[PDB]
Amino acid sequence: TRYETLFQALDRNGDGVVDIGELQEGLRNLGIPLGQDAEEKIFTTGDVNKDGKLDFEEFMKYLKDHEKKMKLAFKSLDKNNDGKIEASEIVQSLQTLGLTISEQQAELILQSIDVDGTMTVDWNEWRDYFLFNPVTDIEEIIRFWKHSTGIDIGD
Ligand SMILES: [Ca+2]
Ligand SMILES: [Ca+2]
Ligand SMILES: [Ca+2]
Ligand SMILES: [Ca+2]
Ligand SMILES: [Ca+2]
Repeated sequence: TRYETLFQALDRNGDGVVDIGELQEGLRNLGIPLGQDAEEKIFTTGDVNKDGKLDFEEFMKYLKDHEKKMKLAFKSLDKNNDGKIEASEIVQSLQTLGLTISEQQAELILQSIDVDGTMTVDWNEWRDYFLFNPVTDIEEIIRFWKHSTGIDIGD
């Protein structure tokens, strides 16, 4: 599908495109603390022709480019290169950025993304969590963790 499913779920009035209000409602269903300018940010990037709607191609292009960035952010946390993120890697990656986070705080992050209870975050879990979050790189993700979810991260 996979976007085709998401797109149709978003296109509530079935006119074949997603308007900013429809996207706004979609974000609302995620239960993740995004800013009230999140759909505006997504549209700023995604509505390439500035006609005020996201067609499927624009929607797909937005998500596909976003996914690429999210893979790079995932990779930058995966210090041992096994395709998984564990708590210790969050601690050590932030430390190399000059940020201190305790093991317990890193576990809170892990718990918010880990869906199958492995205490490891895999690409699908990471991607799905971040799919509709406007963040563009690991720093923004960290900004989100501290300033939106309250995780204790000190510089
Ligand atoms: Ca629509
Ligand atoms: Ca808004
Ligand atoms: Ca458009
Ligand atoms: Ca790893
Ligand atoms: Ca997991």
